[PDB]
Amino acid sequence: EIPKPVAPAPDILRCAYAELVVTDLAKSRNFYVDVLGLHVSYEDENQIYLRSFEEFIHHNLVLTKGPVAALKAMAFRVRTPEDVDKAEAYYQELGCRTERRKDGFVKGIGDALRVEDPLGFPYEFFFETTHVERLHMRYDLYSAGELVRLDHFNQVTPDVPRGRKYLEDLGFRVTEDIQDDEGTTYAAWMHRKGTVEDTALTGGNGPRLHHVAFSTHEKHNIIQICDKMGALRISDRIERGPGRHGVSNAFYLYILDPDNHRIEIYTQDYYTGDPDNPTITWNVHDNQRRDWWGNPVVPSWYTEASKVLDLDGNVQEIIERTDDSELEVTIGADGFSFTRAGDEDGSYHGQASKGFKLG
Amino acid sequence: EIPKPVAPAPDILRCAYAELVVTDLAKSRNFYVDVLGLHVSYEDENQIYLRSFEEFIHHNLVLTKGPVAALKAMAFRVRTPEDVDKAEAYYQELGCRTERRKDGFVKGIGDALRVEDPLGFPYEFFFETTHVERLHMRYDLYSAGELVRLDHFNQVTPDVPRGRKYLEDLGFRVTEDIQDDEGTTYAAWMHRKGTVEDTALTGGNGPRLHHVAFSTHEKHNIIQICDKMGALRISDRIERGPGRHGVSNAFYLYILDPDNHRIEIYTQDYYTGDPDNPTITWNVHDNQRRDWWGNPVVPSWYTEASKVLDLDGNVQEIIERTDDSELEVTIGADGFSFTRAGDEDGSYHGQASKGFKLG
Amino acid sequence: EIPKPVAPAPDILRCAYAELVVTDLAKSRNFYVDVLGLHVSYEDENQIYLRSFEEFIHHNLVLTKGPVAALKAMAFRVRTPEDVDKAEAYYQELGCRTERRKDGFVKGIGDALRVEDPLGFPYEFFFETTHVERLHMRYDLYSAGELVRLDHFNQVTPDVPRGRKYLEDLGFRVTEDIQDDEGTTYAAWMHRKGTVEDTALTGGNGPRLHHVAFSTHEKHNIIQICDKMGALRISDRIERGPGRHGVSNAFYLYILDPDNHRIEIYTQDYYTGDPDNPTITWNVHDNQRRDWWGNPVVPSWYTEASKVLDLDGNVQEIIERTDDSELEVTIGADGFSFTRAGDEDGSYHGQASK
Amino acid sequence: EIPKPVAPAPDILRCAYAELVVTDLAKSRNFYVDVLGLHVSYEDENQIYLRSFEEFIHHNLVLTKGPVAALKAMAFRVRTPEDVDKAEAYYQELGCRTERRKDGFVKGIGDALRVEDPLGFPYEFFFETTHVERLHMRYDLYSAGELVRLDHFNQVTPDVPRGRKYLEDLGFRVTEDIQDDEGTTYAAWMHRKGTVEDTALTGGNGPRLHHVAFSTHEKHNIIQICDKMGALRISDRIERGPGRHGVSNAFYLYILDPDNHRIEIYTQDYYTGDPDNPTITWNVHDNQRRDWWGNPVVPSWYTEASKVLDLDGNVQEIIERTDDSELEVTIGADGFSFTRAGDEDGSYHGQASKG
Ligand SMILES: O=S(=O)(O)c1ccc(O)c(O)c1
Ligand SMILES: [Ca+2]
Ligand SMILES: [Cl-]
Ligand SMILES: [Cl-]
Ligand SMILES: [Cl-]
Ligand SMILES: [Fe+2]
Ligand SMILES: [Fe+2]
Ligand SMILES: [Fe+2]
Ligand SMILES: [Fe+2]
Repeated sequence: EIPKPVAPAPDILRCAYAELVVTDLAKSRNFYVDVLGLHVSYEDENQIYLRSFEEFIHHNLVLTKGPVAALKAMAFRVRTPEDVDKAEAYYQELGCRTERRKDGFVKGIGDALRVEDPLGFPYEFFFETTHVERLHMRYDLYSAGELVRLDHFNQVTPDVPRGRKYLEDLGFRVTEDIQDDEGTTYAAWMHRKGTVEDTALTGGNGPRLHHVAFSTHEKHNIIQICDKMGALRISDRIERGPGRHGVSNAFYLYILDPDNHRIEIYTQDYYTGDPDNPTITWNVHDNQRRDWWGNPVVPSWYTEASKVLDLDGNVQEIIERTDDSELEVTIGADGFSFTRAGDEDGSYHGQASKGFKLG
Repeated sequence: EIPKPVAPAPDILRCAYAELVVTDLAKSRNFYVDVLGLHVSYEDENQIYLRSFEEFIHHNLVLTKGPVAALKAMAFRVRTPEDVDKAEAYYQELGCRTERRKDGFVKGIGDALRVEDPLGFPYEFFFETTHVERLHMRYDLYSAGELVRLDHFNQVTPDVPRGRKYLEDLGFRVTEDIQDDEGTTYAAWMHRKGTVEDTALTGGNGPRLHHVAFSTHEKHNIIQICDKMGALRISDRIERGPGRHGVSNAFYLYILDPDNHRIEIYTQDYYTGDPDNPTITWNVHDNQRRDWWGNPVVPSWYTEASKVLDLDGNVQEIIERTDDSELEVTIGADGFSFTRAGDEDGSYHGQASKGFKLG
Repeated sequence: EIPKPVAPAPDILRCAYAELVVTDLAKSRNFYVDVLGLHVSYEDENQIYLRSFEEFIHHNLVLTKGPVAALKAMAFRVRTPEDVDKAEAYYQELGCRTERRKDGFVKGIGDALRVEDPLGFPYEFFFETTHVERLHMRYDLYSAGELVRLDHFNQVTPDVPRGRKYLEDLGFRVTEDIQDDEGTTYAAWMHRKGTVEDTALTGGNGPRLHHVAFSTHEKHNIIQICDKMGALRISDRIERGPGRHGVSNAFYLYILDPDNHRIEIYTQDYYTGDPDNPTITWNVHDNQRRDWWGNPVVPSWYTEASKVLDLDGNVQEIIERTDDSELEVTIGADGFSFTRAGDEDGSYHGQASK
Repeated sequence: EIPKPVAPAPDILRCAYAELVVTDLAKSRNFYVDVLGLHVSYEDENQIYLRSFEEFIHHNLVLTKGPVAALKAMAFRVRTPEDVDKAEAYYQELGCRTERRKDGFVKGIGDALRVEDPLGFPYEFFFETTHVERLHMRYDLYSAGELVRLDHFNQVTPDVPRGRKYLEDLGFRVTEDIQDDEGTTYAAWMHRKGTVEDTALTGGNGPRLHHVAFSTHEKHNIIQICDKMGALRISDRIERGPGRHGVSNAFYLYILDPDNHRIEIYTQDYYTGDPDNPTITWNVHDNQRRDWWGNPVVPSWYTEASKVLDLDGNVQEIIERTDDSELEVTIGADGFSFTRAGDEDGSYHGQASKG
């Protein structure tokens, strides 16, 4: 169990950007710019800096060329310059390695702290950032599939309660979770900015990065991404969806970048900013918890996720989950799911919903 | 092979209504009225008469209580009273059983002919119908999932080219179809009213009724149907979707009524009313043909369909398809499909797309 | 009254394209391509040929450079090649001037008949046209404001009953109209393809072209056109809307091109294909007939419209409407309208709504 | 000028509910429940307690039968019970009249402080509230016009800078405003929850309540409200819109309840939670600032607004604005507005846009 420091936690505002290492920068650019329509803040031979339609900070996504595709940093913006100092002190007390750069790790970020957190994830905390033209009313640029915000990250980690307690001490509040009747936690969602999530924990081998999520204004915008991917004959890069979530109540889609980094497109979750916001716990065997319409969760969604780097740029070693596997208990050979609690009708034994089994 | 009569074909306007036999009228009422929001034109202990939001004829759907759930009639409106006489002459020349009732078979229909057609299907042809209040501007009644029109029927039959040729002689024009490189036809779509389909043929054991389709105004209306069925904890009655079709380009959903009759909800196909409307043929192994986003077709979609009745109310005997099965050649153990023709990446062998095999 | 020819009417499928004369081709191209997103089928230094997202015929709009902005032709597709011969015999019997070009008037159209019709409008009838790539599943090209079909034309003419009867003889069926209790007709809508309209008649001084209409898939696509025009700081070229129509029940917007040609964007009217489709008549004083939400109709919408050309390319002389004016009877100084019939609450007198 | 207290400001989370006095409780019920689809948390013969589709606190709107239609309270939720003590100390030092009830003023609210604030408005601050079934996934109940959240209030007040400085001290941050080139401020928007606004100030005679605003998920939900009101033949209770705002960038509609209280329906503004969120200032003569599409703003939108009560239940006296009037300088007889700055084409002298 990760102890609560004496030092005060940094005041985190929100998730702000991710730095992803990619193997072919031009292929990646084609995906995030030509397919997804993200706005280029800066680019050169080594990096692409991208932002969403409504962003005023320099970027929400940095693509960095490197030999091994991986998450290099998931970056949170903090409330003041002094909060970056607080972050350094807090993580030092946790016994974590930290690196401080007064002039930033990436362009358009100033004083920044990166840490190898207790779950092995590379986090950044910063305040200073270059403001850019906020494109929120540039409807001359607006795409039929326009990505308007960065919304959240999702992390794969083998011990969800351990992580959850650490994120609670850092000031994140859990909005929803998935548990069973035998004491196992499979997933949790937690926030700072008053939406369902800024980060989320998914039970599995880790540290790995599950996805980064961007939002759209309306559901039809998500449908358009799917439609465009069909027209580009890259529908094989739609992993799962589109759907309605149980957890979060958002309409959603998961797609895969050229290095298999998973991106979620999301819209219309709900307000969580009250401190006693009712926490919602779903049972892992409820077949409406992940897709509210009951559609089956594709097995790659549970098994595949991105490598993460340490501060030297080396891939973090994976620690195997020993708690029960959500895949196995729901759609594997001994799995079970229900539509209506206690009703045998609409239940699934040892296979997925809608007449499918695991490939 | 079905000969083309010397007698003139009736001028068919559109699909107009279906009569389905249902086993429990109150449970069927709940589904069609309380879940789906269709509007009651007439009802009693034996039947419920339903119409869509923009309809002016008496009804689009008649639920008739009986012992065996089945299609009893699929009805087309013809242009003039004289076309009913033409339908009668045409089918008598084909050597089909016909029955004529000057005062209709169901309420709100007047002079009508029912026929056991050459494919075993119970067709009705009529002109006269009782006009009712057209609810098209009754936004005080409009539901978030409102069904606005009847769009089409889909019929299962063993020999698609044989049925197609017969429908062409009747004046239906083929818009899209699905074939393979060795000359098998798996499905065909054909219209009179200048949309993609008024009826459609799906290759399989027949005669059976695949579905009846209603349209909505917008894609979010279809999303709401899914969302409501989740809230009612009947997501197990969502069979397939929602999706974008390849064939037709419509946004779609398939759901199952209490007797397992399949209902499609559909919106935003394209104009086909020009006589040289370009036909579109798809390869059966193209994994974007049915769902444009490459999502897998649930196997029940290929295997299950409603019984149909003859003019005495007995179930029509089923005849086995001997051409190749669409299920088997795409998603069965020996099936295959592709995202990009010729590309092994994004292809599926011996299972469905997205990492599933047959349950 | 325009007599019915004994010659059979051509079988008209739908409205197909308009040829608009424009004064500055580059400015016009910026509006129809860069702002509105129509797809180029052909261009050169004299003309731009444009189509909507789901079209397979060569074009829905031809922009032709010329000295005076005007409608040059409103073209209907007919069902077979022989229907062009029918159209020629029909308009000849009507006493109208006609011109037949076996290889077409504009690129991508074959054998074509143009006429000065009895209302003074330049109509074209054709069958043959060059097919192009139908872009209906080209979602890589799809705009947030995408125009998906050509829907209809709207003509300004002084005597609506006279024009309506002429159109009915040609096979158009009236779907909706606007009348008063005194028996005046102010407008009528009529169709061939099974929607509310392929053309429509607006009472006023004519012949003038009121607008050309394109459809979108959804309401949000119309919203996006407005939002884009705001970002381009040309919100002054939004004339009226967005709104819900009473007549037609369609969601709508009216905008002005650089020569003040009016374009409607339109979605979600209803099916009219049955021969006994119920006809709806609105009262001219009903403030929900034009905009269902009761928003006022700007006077420019009633008074302004495009010149039309004769077959020589000269402007057609205009005839003044002598029947009552819809403008005057609803929003002029002696006009009125209501929200609920016979209720002075929500009524407007000598004054527009709201 | 309103001084800044030595006492620390309460930590305000968001606008939470409004209490509106209405004259005919049945007619109001019909509007808010039958037309608009709000959900009943509690009702009796004197009061209806309503909530939006995604709310879990007891209510977002209280309709209270009374003899004079008016705003009785605009309530903000604070982060902790001790924040209600802070609000009490803060307003006392301001020399504002306060009243504190441990068991609340309305049903479903616990310990609560009401104040007559320095602008004459009745604010409530509370933490304690009765939790109710969150209906956010009750799509069996979801209306085609569904109102999903309470978004904001908008207040009419004569001196916008005076008001702004006071709200800033209280911890609200200004996101957008409307000024001219002569030093006048006509309007300002400001927030706690990270949206464009929790409350907003409109320059005018006041204190008056301009409107209360509810959100929808999508733009088509607002369009459905208009379509329904047409079917119900009450399109005359549509005041302004639907439209796209300049300020806020939100899609919007303004409608009027049976006592003429103005309700806005609103969707899809942007995130403002960062402390250095760029402030946007519009010029008052910019014809895209209120409606981005340049549709004219009807003069009733500028002149009409609801009475507000003091803590005894009496109507607050109205103080006249002496700063220039937004109405007069844009759409009055000597008004002006532009489409493109510096372009005569698309400008309007002495009248509203669009004819
Ligand atoms: O403004 S109207 O409701 O009369 C109307 C209805 C349909 C149209 O296409 C139109 O331009 C005008
Ligand atoms: Ca268990
Ligand atoms: Cl999920
Ligand atoms: Cl399909
Ligand atoms: Cl405004
Ligand atoms: Fe997520
Ligand atoms: Fe279908
Ligand atoms: Fe029109
Ligand atoms: Fe507002």
